Amino acid sequence: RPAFVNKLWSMVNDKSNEKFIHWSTSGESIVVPNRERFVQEVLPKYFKHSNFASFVRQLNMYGWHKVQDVKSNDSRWEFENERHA
Amino acid sequence: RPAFVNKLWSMVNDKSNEKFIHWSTSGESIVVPNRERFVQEVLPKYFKHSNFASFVRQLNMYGWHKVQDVKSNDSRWEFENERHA
DNA sequence: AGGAACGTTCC
DNA sequence: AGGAACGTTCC
Repeated sequence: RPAFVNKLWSMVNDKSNEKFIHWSTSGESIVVPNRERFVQEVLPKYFKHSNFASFVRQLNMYGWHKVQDVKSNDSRWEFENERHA
Repeated sequence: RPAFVNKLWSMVNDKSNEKFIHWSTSGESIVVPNRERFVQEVLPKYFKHSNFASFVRQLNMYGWHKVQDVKSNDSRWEFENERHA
């Protein structure tokens, strides 16, 4: 499995990252309460020289898309995948 | 050792390539009698999707330079390295 | 210098 | 699907 798939899997499951990135109670989406915190505290642990933009691009390559359910907190990010039951 | 270093080493030493690329009798330079033939018959054996330009660029990365000893056959190429005894 | 890790592509 | 090869970077 691709390094990115491995990394995302480990990052969202690893208990030490729970306040920055974790599964929704249904497992349907990955929740990132605060992008800045996530970028500062988790990304550097899995990637060498990367940013949220690069992260989001990689996520797309694997079918993950940003959920747009806000009716006009830009800090909160949530991703769901194109493929589901 | 880098894949390119390995490849060049094997390509210039492998008896099957002798009419296309080989060492000078002194070992000081690599002689390529005819670039077209070399490109058509040897390069495809060691590289996936590459051309003489890309080859020459890689050669430079490792200190090999084209010998310019002609007084005004553009087909003949010869390389010597920056580092010598 | 050389072998362990980590990665991607080949088979 | 999964392991063999091949590569580069890490240690």
